[PDB]
Amino acid sequence: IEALPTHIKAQVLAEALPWLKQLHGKVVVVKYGGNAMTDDTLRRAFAADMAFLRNCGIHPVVVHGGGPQITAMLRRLGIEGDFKGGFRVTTPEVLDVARMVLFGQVGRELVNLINAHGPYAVGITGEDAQLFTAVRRSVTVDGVATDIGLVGDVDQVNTAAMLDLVAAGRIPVVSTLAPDADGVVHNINADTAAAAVAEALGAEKLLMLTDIDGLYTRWPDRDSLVSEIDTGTLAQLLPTLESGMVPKVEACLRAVIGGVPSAHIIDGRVTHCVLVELFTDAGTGTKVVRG
Amino acid sequence: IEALPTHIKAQVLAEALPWLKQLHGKVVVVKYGGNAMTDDTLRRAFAADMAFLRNCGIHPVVVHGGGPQITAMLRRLGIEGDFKGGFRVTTPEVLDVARMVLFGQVGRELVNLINAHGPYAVGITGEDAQLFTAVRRSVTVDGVATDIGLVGDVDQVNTAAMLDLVAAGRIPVVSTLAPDADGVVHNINADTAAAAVAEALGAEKLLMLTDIDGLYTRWPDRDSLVSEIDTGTLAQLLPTLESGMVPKVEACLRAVIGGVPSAHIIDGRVTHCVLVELFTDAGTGTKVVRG
Amino acid sequence: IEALPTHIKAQVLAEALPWLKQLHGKVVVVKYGGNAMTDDTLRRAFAADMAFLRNCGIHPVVVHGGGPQITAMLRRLGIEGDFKGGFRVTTPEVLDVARMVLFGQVGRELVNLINAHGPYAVGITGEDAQLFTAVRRSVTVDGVATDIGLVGDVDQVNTAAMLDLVAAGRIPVVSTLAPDADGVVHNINADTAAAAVAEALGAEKLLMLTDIDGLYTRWPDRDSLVSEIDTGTLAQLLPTLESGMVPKVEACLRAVIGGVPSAHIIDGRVTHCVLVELFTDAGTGTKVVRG
Amino acid sequence: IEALPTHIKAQVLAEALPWLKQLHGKVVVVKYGGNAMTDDTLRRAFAADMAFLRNCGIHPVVVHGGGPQITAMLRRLGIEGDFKGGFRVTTPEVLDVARMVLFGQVGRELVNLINAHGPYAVGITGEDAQLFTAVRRSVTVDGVATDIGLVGDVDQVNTAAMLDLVAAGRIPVVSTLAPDADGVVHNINADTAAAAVAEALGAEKLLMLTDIDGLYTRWPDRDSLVSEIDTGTLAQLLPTLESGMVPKVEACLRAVIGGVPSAHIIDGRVTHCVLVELFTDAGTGTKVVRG
Amino acid sequence: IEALPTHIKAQVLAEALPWLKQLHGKVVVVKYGGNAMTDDTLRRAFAADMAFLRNCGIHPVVVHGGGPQITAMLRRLGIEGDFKGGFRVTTPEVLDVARMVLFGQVGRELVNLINAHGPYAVGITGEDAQLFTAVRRSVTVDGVATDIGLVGDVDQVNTAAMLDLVAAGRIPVVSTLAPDADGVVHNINADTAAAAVAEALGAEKLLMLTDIDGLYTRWPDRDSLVSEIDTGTLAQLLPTLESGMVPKVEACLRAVIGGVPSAHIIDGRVTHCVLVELFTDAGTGTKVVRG
Amino acid sequence: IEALPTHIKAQVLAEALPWLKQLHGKVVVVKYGGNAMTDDTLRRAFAADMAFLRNCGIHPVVVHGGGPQITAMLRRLGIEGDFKGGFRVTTPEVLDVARMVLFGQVGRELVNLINAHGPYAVGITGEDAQLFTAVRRSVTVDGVATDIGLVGDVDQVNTAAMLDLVAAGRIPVVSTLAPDADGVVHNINADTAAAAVAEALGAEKLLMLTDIDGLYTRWPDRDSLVSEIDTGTLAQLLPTLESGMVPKVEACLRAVIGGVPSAHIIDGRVTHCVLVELFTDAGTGTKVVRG
Ligand SMILES: COC(=O)c1cc(O)cc(C(=O)OC)c1
Ligand SMILES: COC(=O)c1cc(O)cc(C(=O)OC)c1
Ligand SMILES: COC(=O)c1cc(O)cc(C(=O)OC)c1
Repeated sequence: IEALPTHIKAQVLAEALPWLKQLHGKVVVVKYGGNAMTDDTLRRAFAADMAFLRNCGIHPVVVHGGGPQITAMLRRLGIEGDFKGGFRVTTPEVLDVARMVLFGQVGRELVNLINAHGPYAVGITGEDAQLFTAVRRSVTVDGVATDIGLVGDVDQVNTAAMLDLVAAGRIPVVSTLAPDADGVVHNINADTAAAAVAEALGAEKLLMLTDIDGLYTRWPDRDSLVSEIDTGTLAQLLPTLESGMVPKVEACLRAVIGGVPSAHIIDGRVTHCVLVELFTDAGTGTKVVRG
Repeated sequence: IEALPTHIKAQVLAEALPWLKQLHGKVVVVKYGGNAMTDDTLRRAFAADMAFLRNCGIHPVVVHGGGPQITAMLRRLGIEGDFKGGFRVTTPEVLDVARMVLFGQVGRELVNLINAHGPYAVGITGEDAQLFTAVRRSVTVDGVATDIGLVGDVDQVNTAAMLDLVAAGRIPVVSTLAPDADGVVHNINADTAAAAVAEALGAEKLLMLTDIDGLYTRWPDRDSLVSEIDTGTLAQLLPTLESGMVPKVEACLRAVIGGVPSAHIIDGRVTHCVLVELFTDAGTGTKVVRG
Repeated sequence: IEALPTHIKAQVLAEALPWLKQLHGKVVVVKYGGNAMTDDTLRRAFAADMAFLRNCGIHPVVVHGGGPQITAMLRRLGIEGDFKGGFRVTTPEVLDVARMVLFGQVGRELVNLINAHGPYAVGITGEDAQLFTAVRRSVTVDGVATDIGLVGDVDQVNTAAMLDLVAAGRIPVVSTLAPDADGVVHNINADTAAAAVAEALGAEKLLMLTDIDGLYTRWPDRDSLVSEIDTGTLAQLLPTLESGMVPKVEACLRAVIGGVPSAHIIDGRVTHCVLVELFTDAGTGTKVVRG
Repeated sequence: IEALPTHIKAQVLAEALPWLKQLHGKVVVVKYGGNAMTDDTLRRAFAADMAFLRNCGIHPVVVHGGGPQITAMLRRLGIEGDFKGGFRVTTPEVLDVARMVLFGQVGRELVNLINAHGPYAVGITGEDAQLFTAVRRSVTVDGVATDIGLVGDVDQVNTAAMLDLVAAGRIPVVSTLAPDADGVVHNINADTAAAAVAEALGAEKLLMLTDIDGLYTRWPDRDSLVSEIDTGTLAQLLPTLESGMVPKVEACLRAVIGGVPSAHIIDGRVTHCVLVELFTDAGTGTKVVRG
Repeated sequence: IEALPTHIKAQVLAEALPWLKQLHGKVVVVKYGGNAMTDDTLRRAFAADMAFLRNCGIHPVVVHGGGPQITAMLRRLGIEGDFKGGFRVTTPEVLDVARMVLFGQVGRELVNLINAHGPYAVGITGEDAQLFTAVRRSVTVDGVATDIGLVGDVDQVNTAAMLDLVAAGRIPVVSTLAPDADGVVHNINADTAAAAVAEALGAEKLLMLTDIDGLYTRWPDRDSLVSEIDTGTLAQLLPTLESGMVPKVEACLRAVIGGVPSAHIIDGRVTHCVLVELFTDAGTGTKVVRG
Repeated sequence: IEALPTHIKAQVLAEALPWLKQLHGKVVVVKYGGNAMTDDTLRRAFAADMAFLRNCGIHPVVVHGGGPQITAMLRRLGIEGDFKGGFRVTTPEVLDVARMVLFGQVGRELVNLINAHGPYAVGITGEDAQLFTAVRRSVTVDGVATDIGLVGDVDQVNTAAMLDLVAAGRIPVVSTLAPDADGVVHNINADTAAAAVAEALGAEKLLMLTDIDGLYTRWPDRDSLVSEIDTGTLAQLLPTLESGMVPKVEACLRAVIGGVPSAHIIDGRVTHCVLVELFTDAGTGTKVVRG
C-alpha cells in the first residue's frame, strides 16, 4: 500500500470530511456478527474501526449476536434441545448457557480486542444497572403463535443511563439479554435488539454487518442489488426475501421508521467495512431511509 | 419478630448511628463467597444488605469468587485437569471456562439479585475499560516456585475510573479476571483481589465473608477465638493456620498494612452478616488493625 | 440491650430497608415541639435521629414551636398581655420577644444538639435570604373574625433557595417568623408553618410530634385510636376533636391535600419516635393519606 | 443634592473605578457597631451600602457587636451581675441572654434592613454548620489573669463553608458566639472576632466602624490625627491609647499582621462611611498596613 | 474636584444604588460613535465606563460605527466611489476596505483602550464563530428601491454563543460585518445592528451615543427637547426628524418594540455620558419605552 | 479518484488510526503562510483540513503571516519605507497598516474559509482579552544590534484563557500583534510567534507550512533532504541555511527545545499537506525532535 501516490492518499482522507462532520458527536449503533466475528483479520479490523470512531468523537455502540457459539456449547454440555418449527425452546438451562456464552465468551473477546487500543470497551447486558428490559415474545410456526421459552424483545431502554455511559467515553458492547418486569432474564435476537437500541438512543445510523454484498430484490439476479431503498418499498418486499435476510430487514425497518435517519446493510466479509460504509462513497451496502 | 417491644426496636436502630456516620460516603469492599453465595436465603439477604449500604450513602464494592462452580463446569465439559501440588494448571482453555463461569454465571446471579432493589449492580472484570491489570503469579509447591498457567495477582487498578463508577451510584460486582501488560487475561484469587481493590480505592473497611465464626488462634480450642488483632501479631501466627484461612488472612494483612483502616473476617453463614458486622457491636467476626 | 440475640438485631435493621429506599434523597419535614423538646433524653434522641436521617442521604427539615417559652419570657419581662378570646395580641413588643426566644433560644438549643454529631444544623427564619414570607392572619372569636396583631400564615416560600440549602448537606432548623410584603415580621403558628414548608418543598412525609399516642376519633374511648385515615374522613371529623389536636390535624390536611404523600401524627414522648415511625412498622402514630 | 452640576456627579462616580477594580470579587469584612447601629438614618445607610457592595460583585461579611443591648436586657430581667475589674462575669445565664439578644434581636434588625434591598442577608453564629469555634479567654485585672466565665476568642474558622456561603451571593451577618471544643457556647468580643474572620477568609480589607474621626496619636491634640500607619509603629503606640480604642487597634494589628492587606478605622457617625472609605480618596478614617 | 464636601460625594454614590440593582447581571448594549469616538478624552472615559460596568457585574456589549474613517481610507487608496442618491455603492473592493478599517483599525483602538483596565475587550464580527448573519438590504432613493451593493441588516444572531462570551467575563466590541447565507460578507449600519443585538441578547438597555443633547420634537425650538417618549408617539414623529437622527430613532423603535425595556439617545460629547445616563437621574438623554 | 479499488481506500483510512489516537484531545499549532495562503485551491484545502482536525476532537490553533500583503498595502498608500539592512522600520504608521492588513484582511479570509464548514474559526490578536504580550526586539545588521521600530517577540501568553477558547470548540486564527507592557502594540514575526504559542499551550505538534519540499542540509544537492533531525544537530547546521529557512528552523528549535514533542517543516504547495503530514507515513516534510 506504499506504491500509491501520496497525493491520492490525501484525497481519500479529505473525502472523509463530510461524513466526519455528519457523525461528530453522534451515536452509531453497530450490529456485529457473521464472518466479521469469526475471522481474526476481520475481527481485529472491526475493533480498530470502533477505536477509530471513538478517536473521532463519534459514539459507537456495539450489539453482538452469537447463535452458533451457543449451539456448540449446548452440544459440548450434552443439553438435548427441544425444537418447535425451526426454533430451539429456551428452557431456563438453555438461557444460563446462552447468557454465559454471549456475555462471558463472545462479548469478552470483542471487549479485549477493542481495548487493545485503549480503555474504551465495556461489556454489558440489560441486567446491568437495569439498562434495558425484555418482554417475552412468541413465534408463529406453520400459522400459529407459540411459546419457545425465555426469548423476548427489548421492552424499555434506560436511555439516560446509556447515554451517560457513552458521553463518559465508553464503547458499550452489548450482549442481548435482559430481565422482564419480574426479573426473569430473557435472550433477545441481536438484530432486533440493535434496532431498538438505535431508536432509543437517538442514533444517527444503524449498521447491520451481514455476510452478503447487500440487499437483492430478486435474489439471485446480480442486477437486482440496490444501493438505497425507502421503508415503504422495502416493507412490501419483505415476504419475498431469503430466510436469513428477514431479521436484518425487519431491524432496518423498525429503526428508520422509529426515527433513525438511516440503517445500512453492509458486507461484514469486507475488511474495515465500517470505515468503508461511513467515510467513503463507494460502499457495497444498501441504505434504508424513510418514505 | 413482632412480639419484640417497639422501644427496643428503636434502640437497635439508634445504635447503628455511630457506624452510619463512620461509613457515610466511604468505600467498603466486600469479598463474597462461601455459603453466603450458595444458599438462597443468605444470598438474598446479602443482596439486600448491599442495597441497604447504597441506600445509606455508603459505597459497597463486591468482589466474588467461585472456585467450585468452575470445577463443576470443567467436569461437565470433560476438560481433564493437570495438577501440580494441589493446584490446577490454568491452560488457555481452563481460563475461558473460568471467565465464562465467573463473569457469565456467578456474577450475573448477584447482579440480578441486587438489582431486585434498584438499578444498582454492574458487573465487571479488569478487562472492562481497563479497570485493572494482572501480573502472572507463581506458586511454590513442596519448596519450589512453579508455573500453573494463566493465574495472577492484581497489578495496577484504574482507581479514578473505578471511583467515578461508584460516585455515579453503582455497585460494582467484580469478577476477578484481568489482562496482563500484553493483553492476555489471567484469573486472580478473589481473596487477594479484594484486598488489592480495597487498598487501591482507599476503602474504609474490607469485609471477608468466610464459612467460620472467626479467626481461632489454636484451632480448635473454642476459647482461642479472638475479636481483634493487629497485623504484626497475625503475621507471625500465619504459618500455623488451617489451609482455608491463609488466603483470607493474607488478604487482611495486605489490606490493612496497605492503609485500609480495618479488615474483618466475618461468618458468611449468618443471615445479614454484613448488617451485623457494620452496624452492631455484637458481631462474631474478627477485626484486623495495624500495629 | 445486649441480652437480645444478634440474629434478631439483624432482622430489625434489615426491616428498615424498604423505608430507607422510599425516603432516600427525599425531603422529610418534622414539626418538633411538646415533651420531645422539654426533656433532655427525648431532646438528645431527637437530634440524634436528625443526624441519622442525614447520614442516610435523607433530607430532614425541622420546624419548631415554643409557645410556653415565649409566655415565660414575657412574664419575666413584666410585659402585660392583652387577650381576645384565648389569644394573646402580638404587639410589636411581643413579637420582638417571640422572635428573640424562638430564634435566639429555642432554635439555638436544637442546632447545638444536632451539631454534636456534625456540621449539620443551620438556624433560620423567613427573614434570612427572604426564605419565606408571611401574610397577616385573623382569628375568629365567639363567631367574629378579629385582629390579634403580628400573627400570620406562611405566604410564599423560596423553594429553590431552600432546596439548595438542603442539597448542600444542611439541616435547616426553622423558627417560624417571616416578613410580610412590607417587611414587617410576623410570628407564624409552627404547626401550620410545617405543613406549608412540606408542601412547598415537595416533601415525602410530614411528621407532627405531639404529646398523644395518636388520633382518637371518640376521645377518650381507647379503641377509637386509628392507624391511618384519609383526608376526606378526617376533614369531617375536625369539628369534634379536642382543642389541642385541631392545629395538628389542620396541618396534616393542608399538607396531604397539598400533594404531600403522607402526614403523620406521632407520639413525641416516645424516645426516637422518628426512627420508630419511619423505619419500623410498629409505630403508634396515625398516618394521613388523600382520598 | 440636585443643584450640583451633572458633570461633577460624573467625576465622582468615575473616581470610584480604581477601587471597584481592586475589590471586585473580594471579601470585605466589616465590624458594625456604635452609633452606626443605633441611629435609624445611619442604620439604613449602612444596610444600603452592604447592598451596594453586593450589587458590585464585592463580597461583604458583617460582624456586629451589641454590648449595651445585652446590659439593658440583663437589667430588664433583674439578672444581678458579678464584676471582676471592669468585666461582667459571663455565667451560663448571662450567655443565654447575650446569645438571645445578639442573635435574636440585634442581628435580626440588620438582616431585615439589608433584605429590604434583596434576598441577601443571612444571620449566623459559630454554632450554625460549625462555622467557627471558640477558645475560652482569660482577662488580666490589676496585673493577674482571671476567669470571667463563658467568654472567648475565635479558635478555628470553617473557611471553606463560609466562602461557599458568600460565593452563593449571601451577606453573612455574624453574631459572635461559638461553641468551644466541648460544644459549650461562648461569647466573643466582636472587634477581635472581625479580625479573625477577615484573616481566615483572606479578606482584602477589614473595616472597623467606630465613633471617632480616626486614630489620634496624642489624644486630644487635633493635629495628632493620622491617615495611615504601619503595624510596627502602631503596636508600640498601643499602651498609650484611650480604653475604647484598644480593642479596635488590637483587631487591626491581628488582621494586617495576619495577612489582610489593610484594616481601616472609620467614623461610623458619618452617613455612608463605608461608601466614603472604599470608593473615595477623602475618607476621615485611618488605614493600617504592615511594616 | 476636591473642594467638594465628602458628605455630598457619599450621596452621589449612594444614589447609584437603585440602578446598580436594576442592571446587575444584565446585558447593556451600547452604540458607540460620533465625537465620543474621535476625541481622546471622551474616548478614554468611554473605555473606563465599560470597565466600570464590568467591575459592577453588568455585561456591556459595544457596537461601533466608523463611516468617516472608511471614506478617508477609500480616498487614501484612490478608490473612486459610485453613488446612488446619497449612498456609496459597496463593491467587493469597498467592503474589503470597510471591513479592514472597522475591524482592523477602529475596533482595535477601542479594544486596547478598554484593555488598559484589564483583560476585558474582545473584538469580533459576525464572521467569527458565525456569531451573526446578514441579509442584503435595499435602499429607496427618490421613491424607488435600489441595490447599493454588499450592505445589509442583521439576519440571525447566535444568541447562545454570544451570551456565553459575556458570561465568561468579556466585553465584546462588535464591528458590524457578517456573512449572508452564502458566506458573502456584508457591511451593516451600526445603529440598526446595535438594536438587533440588544433585542437578540435580551438586553436591559440600549444606549445610542449621538452628537446631540437629545431628541427634539420641533428642532430647533429649545423647549421641544423631551426626556421620555413612547414608541407609538415616536413612530409617528419619525418622518419629520433631521436626516442624522432617523437611524438612531429607527434603532430605538426596533429595540424597544422588540422587547428591550428601554432605549436611550444620549449625548456622546459629554464625558462619561454612560455613567451619567445609567447611574444618575440628571442625564440629558431621551428614554424610549413601549406604548 | 473513483477508479481506485475500495479495499485500498479502506487501508488508507485505517492507517490514519495511530495518529488519530496520538493527537486526540491535543493542541496542534500550525503556521500558515506561503503559497498555501495565496492559491485558492490550497487555501480551501487548508481550511478543510482545520475543519477535519476539529471534527476529530483535535484542537488546531492557526498562526498566520502576511509580509507581502503588508508591503503591497504600504505601496498602495504611498507610505515611503525606511530600511536598515534588509529590514523595514516599523513606524507607528507602518504598524497600523500591518495590523489592519493582518487582522482585518488576511485573518478574515481564513476565518471565513474555515467557517464554511461550521462555526469554528475565531480571529484574534494579543490585544484581545490580553491573550499575549510582546517585548520589543532588536535586529543585528552588519554586526550591530539596532532598533527597527515596533517589532517584537511574544513575551507572555495567557495560556489559561487560550485553552478555554479551544476547549470551547473554537479554532483560533491568530494575527501576530500584541501590546508590550505599556500597551503599545508591536508586530511579531509569525514563525517565531507560532513556536511561542506551541510551547505555551503545551502543543503536541508544531507544523510550519513553507514553500519547499523540506530541509536540505547542503542545498541544493537533492540527496541532502532529510526526514528527521534532532535539535542539537540542526542548531549547528543553522548558520549555513538559506535566508528564508532560518526563521522556520529557529522556530522549530525554540518549540521542541521548549518541550513540544515534534515540529515539522512541511511543503505548503501540496494540497492537504496537513492531512498528509499528520495522518500518513509518506509526508515530504522534515520532523524535528529533541536530542
Ligand atoms: C469505569 O467505566 C464505567 O464507567 C462503566 C463500566 C462498566 O463495566 C459498566 C458501566 C455501566 O453500566 O454504567 C451504567 C460503566
Ligand atoms: C455554611 O452553611 C450554609 O451554607 C448556610 C448557613 C446558614 O446559617 C444559612 C444559610 C442559608 O440560609 O442559605 C440561604 C446557609
Ligand atoms: C479568550 O477570550 C475568549 O474567550 C474569546 C476571545 C475572542 O477573541 C473571541 C471569542 C469568541 O468569539 O467566542 C465565541 C472568545
